[PDB]
Amino acid sequence: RFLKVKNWETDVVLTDTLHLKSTLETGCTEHICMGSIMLPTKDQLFPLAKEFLDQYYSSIKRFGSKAHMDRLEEVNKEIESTSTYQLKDTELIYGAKHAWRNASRCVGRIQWSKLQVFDARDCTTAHGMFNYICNHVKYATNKGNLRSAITIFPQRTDGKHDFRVWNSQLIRYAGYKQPDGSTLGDPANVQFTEICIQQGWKAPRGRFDVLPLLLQANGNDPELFQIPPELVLEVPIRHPKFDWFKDLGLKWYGLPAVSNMLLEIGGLEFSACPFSGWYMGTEIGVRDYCDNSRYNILEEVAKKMDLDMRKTSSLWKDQALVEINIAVLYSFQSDKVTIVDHHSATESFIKHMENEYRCRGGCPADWVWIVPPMSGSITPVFHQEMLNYRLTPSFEYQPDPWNTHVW
Amino acid sequence: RFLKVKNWETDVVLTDTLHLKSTLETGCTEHICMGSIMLPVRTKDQLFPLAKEFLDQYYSSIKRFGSKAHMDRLEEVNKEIESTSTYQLKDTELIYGAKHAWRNASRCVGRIQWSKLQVFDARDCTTAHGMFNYICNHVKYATNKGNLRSAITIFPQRTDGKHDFRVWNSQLIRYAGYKQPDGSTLGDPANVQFTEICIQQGWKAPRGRFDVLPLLLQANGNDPELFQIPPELVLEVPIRHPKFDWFKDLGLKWYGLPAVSNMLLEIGGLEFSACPFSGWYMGTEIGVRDYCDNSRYNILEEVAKKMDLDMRKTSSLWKDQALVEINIAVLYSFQSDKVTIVDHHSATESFIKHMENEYRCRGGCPADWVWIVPPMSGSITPVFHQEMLNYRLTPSFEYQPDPWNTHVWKG
Ligand code: HEM
Ligand code: HEM
Ligand SMILES: C[C@H](O)[C@H](O)[C@H]1CNc2nc(N)[nH]c(=O)c2N1
Ligand SMILES: C[C@H](O)[C@H](O)[C@H]1CNc2nc(N)[nH]c(=O)c2N1
Ligand SMILES: CCONC(=N)NCCC[C@H](N)C(=O)O
Ligand SMILES: CCONC(=N)NCCC[C@H](N)C(=O)O
Ligand SMILES: [Zn+2]
Repeated sequence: RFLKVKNWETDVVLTDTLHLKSTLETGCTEHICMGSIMLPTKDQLFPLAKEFLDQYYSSIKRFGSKAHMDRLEEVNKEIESTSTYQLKDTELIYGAKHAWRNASRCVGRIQWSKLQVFDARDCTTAHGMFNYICNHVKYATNKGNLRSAITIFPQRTDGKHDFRVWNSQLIRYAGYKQPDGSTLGDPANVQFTEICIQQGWKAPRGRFDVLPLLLQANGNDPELFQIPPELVLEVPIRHPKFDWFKDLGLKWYGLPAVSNMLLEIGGLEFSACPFSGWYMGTEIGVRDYCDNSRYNILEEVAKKMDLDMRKTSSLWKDQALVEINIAVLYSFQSDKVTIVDHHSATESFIKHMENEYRCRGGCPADWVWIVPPMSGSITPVFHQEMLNYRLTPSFEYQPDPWNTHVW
Repeated sequence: RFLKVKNWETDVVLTDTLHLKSTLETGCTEHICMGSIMLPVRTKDQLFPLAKEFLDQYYSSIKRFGSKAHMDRLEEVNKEIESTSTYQLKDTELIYGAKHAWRNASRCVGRIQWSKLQVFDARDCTTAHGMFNYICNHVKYATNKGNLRSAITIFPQRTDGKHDFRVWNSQLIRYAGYKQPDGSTLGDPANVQFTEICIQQGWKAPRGRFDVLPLLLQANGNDPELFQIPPELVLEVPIRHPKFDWFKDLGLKWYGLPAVSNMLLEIGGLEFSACPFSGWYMGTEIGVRDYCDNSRYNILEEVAKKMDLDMRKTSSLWKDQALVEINIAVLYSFQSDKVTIVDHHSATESFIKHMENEYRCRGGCPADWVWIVPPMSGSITPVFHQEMLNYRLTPSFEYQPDPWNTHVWKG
């Protein structure tokens, strides 16, 4: 009922009680752990609204005040009548900040209380959505000095009028299959890149073509829009000692902006809620550049480095990986675009966990995601026991819209 | 019920039915996952079902399920239990059992090898001197002049929990650690407490950075006794780097034989509290964890200095740079001395082939992702991209508390 987690490097032991407030299910049972699986009504709504509004008023030191109870009646009356309800601005901001605070897979949560919330609930069309998104992109990018933000479009109603951003991130590169059988660009986006084409996009057919936004408003068919190029900050990748590195022709964008998730607050569902922060270097250098199913560049780099690629035991992949990652951090830093290294980020998250334990009685965390994809054990999170559980408000995955939309 | 696992790199999807034969608990519930938590006297009553389940698996495996030989063996064990409160395994069932505990070890990446295990039956042992002799023979056999061979030695099972055989060392071969008055540690900080116990028991400590510890052996519930492994039996490798000539002068070496001695082996409800086993090293165990953990030898800085890396900011990735070089050095050294070792790429690729084979022929392979993924270069190994299902099968290896915490001193 009261659980302890230990850091095996420092012996620090924390007691978790926050998990008892957990509500949603994990996918595990007493017989089987699924910790490494990637994807494990009016009557229903008031209980969810009540639970939310109680935590909200408790947070503002007004638990069981008249203003607390009045709002509970108000929302009750509103549900019983309209079969849904609308969040006050204060509640919406609180709900969004807490969805982030509760995101067990996010290592950057020390930042959670500094989130700029853009309320786009007045939006009615895809052009309106495009305008909101451009403003989000420019605000957050801030000439390289990145600031966290989320833009929140109207909540789901009958599910036949959903707002959706079809892109997985606001800014990503296209992927094309060639006769060669190979992939040009980002293989992760081949399908979407095709859906854009099938929709009219004129692909440049290059290695780093910024996809267009495919925006869906009020359940209508989605429309294409090109983000003003001048709003998309990109970084050419060079190495501080290998002059040949620049010749690899690599670049990445400065703004990570996840756009395909669903925000749930007080039982209300916001299916279009793009949010952004800034990168941890490994995301680009380890995963985007080196995953076999991504730009998969280890072989080329290794060759430029003249390493013995004869045998795995020379660790040539590991050598190349380090250099690639030095280059990413160096390039973002030189151009003054915000980026965090994995050492710095994980040390932050350990401090965040400790704040959260003493202030909230816990911090849900998914060790499988939090531990960086390179140099795991030389980062402090590797040695930290974590407990994973689901709190609400939350960000949730949702099915790709094209598998679900009826044209 | 069927459960699927996908590899996100290859899109290969596998179907698990084996988890259905899982009995023990995981520590997780529908409301909480404890997948990253390090550690999350039976009655006649609960013993015969444990025996039956085991013997039924054993007899199936030899294609004799339901045979007369099968039925007579159940009856014989049953009678032995009612009559003596326990039972003895046949040598064949012991071997099968110990191979299976390894097969079922979800935190072990080396399992492609499970069916090649030399089982040394030490159930006739009665004294700590007898244990010493069995352990020397195991170490010599397994070492094999550098061409390492997996082995396990199994001492008598638990009876009333008052006559336990225990190896107090956590591994048969390990280096001493000494806490200094100024708070620094000399040697391996992981073994300070055990080292202190050895010294109190009369060990004369050389007090250097790589002193091989003495064995502390408990037979039949008696107080443990100290023994020195013959030095000629302890194979060691001096660590040097293929391009960095100053690496040798760091003064590093390690031992070739990893041999876990503190686990409990359960087979058919029986409990073997002393069952040391050994295989060979994956390089990262030494070069990442034993050398670079802050709480172990902690050599990252000194290596980084020697290499003259920019150490003023973490974002130069100097730690990551020194880590790769150290791990190159460990693999280079073991290879050069012709001592078996496996790199993390080769090891994890083999594990994926093992795991897929196991799904096809066995219906599953319990695996603990947190432990299987190596502690450097995680995502450039194929295991990182592999969904895994973790669940508990018997026979099995289990943790048990350190014996200095539970032992009744006779004096
Ligand atoms: C400001 C700096 C931030 C940093 C450094 C950061 C870091 C990360 C990283 C490294 C991941 C793993 C992503 C992956 O491997 O694909 C992640 C996941 C996640 N982040 Fe954060 N993040 C930041 C901001 C935010 C913000 C502003 C939000 C929401 C408002 C957020 C919500 C999430 C969620 C929900 C996940 C899991 C998403 C999934 O399952 O794909 N993050 N974060
Ligand atoms: C043949 C070469 C082998 C290799 C390369 C190998 C590899 C590994 C590694 C890297 C670990 C994790 C170690 C750690 O981080 O502390 C491990 C754990 C384990 N291995 Fe293997 N192993 C091998 C042989 C064996 C054998 C022969 C057995 C038993 C007969 C065995 C049973 C186990 C068990 C029970 C664990 C979990 C240990 C724990 O929880 O501390 N392994 N193995
Ligand atoms: C199968 C496994 O769950 C999967 O590869 C996970 C592992 N950890 C991860 N961690 C992060 N941060 N991002 C990821 O995409 C993944 N992928
Ligand atoms: C807290 C966490 O579970 C702990 O550090 C684990 C993580 N993964 C591991 N993996 C292996 N192979 N060995 C270990 O000691 C650990 N330690
Ligand atoms: C979207 C908020 O920012 N979080 C973050 N740093 N990364 C989120 C996912 C980005 C993805 N891993 C990528 O490498 O493009
Ligand atoms: C004992 C069977 O072999 N297993 C193995 N390779 N490692 C076991 C533990 C060794 C430990 N990680 C060490 O670094 O000494
Ligand atoms: Zn679990």
